[PDB]
Amino acid sequence: GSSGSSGPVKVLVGKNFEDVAFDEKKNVFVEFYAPWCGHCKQLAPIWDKLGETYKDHENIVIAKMDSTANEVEAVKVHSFPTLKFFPASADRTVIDYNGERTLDGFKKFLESGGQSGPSSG
Repeated sequence: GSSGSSGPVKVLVGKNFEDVAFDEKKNVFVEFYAPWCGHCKQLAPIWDKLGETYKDHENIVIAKMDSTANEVEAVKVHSFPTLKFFPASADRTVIDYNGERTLDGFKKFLESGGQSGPSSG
């Protein structure tokens, strides 16, 4: 390796967030973290370790966005760390990640294809 640029996890911004995150025929799993939220500070590495796993995938594309630095109406985050799975839908459909929030746990939710059971609200 002489000099590379690509990264493990894509970096979504409030400028082209929906442009990249929300992609048809593509399962993009975004992660709304906080530069202050302690719990998030621990997800930084775990999220980077998972992104590299699906960095060269076909439909699975990991991405991270700073909800504290970027605000979008397409998604309202009132807590962190907050994860949201974007199914391969032309629309701005979003799914709530109710897993274990673990490197290995993520693979389970993804590998499945964003299949979560209807929980009570």
